[PDB]
Amino acid sequence: DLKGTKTAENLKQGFIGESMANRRYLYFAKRADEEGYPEIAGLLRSIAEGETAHAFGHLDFIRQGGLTDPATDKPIGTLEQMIESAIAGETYEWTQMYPGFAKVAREEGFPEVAEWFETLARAEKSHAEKFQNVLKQLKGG
Amino acid sequence: DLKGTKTAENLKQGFIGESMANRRYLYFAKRADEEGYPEIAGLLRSIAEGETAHAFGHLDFIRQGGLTDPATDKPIGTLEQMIESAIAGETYEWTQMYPGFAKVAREEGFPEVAEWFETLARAEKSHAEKFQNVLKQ
Ligand SMILES: [Fe+3]
Ligand SMILES: [Fe+3]
Ligand SMILES: [Zn+2]
Ligand SMILES: [Zn+2]
Repeated sequence: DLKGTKTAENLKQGFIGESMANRRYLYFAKRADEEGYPEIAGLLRSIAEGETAHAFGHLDFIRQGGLTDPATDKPIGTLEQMIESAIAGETYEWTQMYPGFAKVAREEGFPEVAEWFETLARAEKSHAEKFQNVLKQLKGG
Repeated sequence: DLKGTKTAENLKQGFIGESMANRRYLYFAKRADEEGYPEIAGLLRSIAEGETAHAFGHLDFIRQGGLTDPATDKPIGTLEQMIESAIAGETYEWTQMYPGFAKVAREEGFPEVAEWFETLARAEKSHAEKFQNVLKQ
């Protein structure tokens, strides 16, 4: 059983890092695209595919071990549970996280960032609603 | 400049969350694919694109606000700096992180997971080497 072990925690941290790596490399690739470095952009994109394989591998061990979603601490064994995890995360983001981030940004004098956080808050609310509709489809039959 | 502000930290946390969301939704989509729910799989994939836009937006503000890479705490203003950040992260992973994870996995009685971490350790080393070769240019 992996529950409660350090390995369980390391699988979680491993997933976080790999997720960030893929986003970072694809972001970097756009800069290489812009400047005319197709070889470098291509490498970034290919290595990014590697980080995807790594992240999914971590999730397989987590799922197969009965561990929870690194992002929501919710089970992800079944498709229904996966959707429920998506809903939980999106709900936290639009009801508390992004609104809180936006408030702090305004308070610190960064209205541009605040507006970005507010845009995202509304976006995650829409995502949550979309996922809830999917859950009703699955559980409804 | 955003240095030293709470907003700086929030941008970092937002980036991490959005990064995880994209990986999670694409992973979930594979299950929907397998079970025969193309519309649900498609929606997950489309929402995942939304999370990509969010993550990149966070990085834009981080880069423009004079902040560092959420994963390595290194500057990412120029392409050169971006590659250097990739190298730093990969180096941390193959020299310390994954080997350490593997040792602990073996000690706790998880040889299969340990082998996985060892596979990744070798992979990250290879990644670091490829990036370093690109650093000249
Ligand atoms: Fe990796
Ligand atoms: Fe998002
Ligand atoms: Zn979302
Ligand atoms: Zn790598």
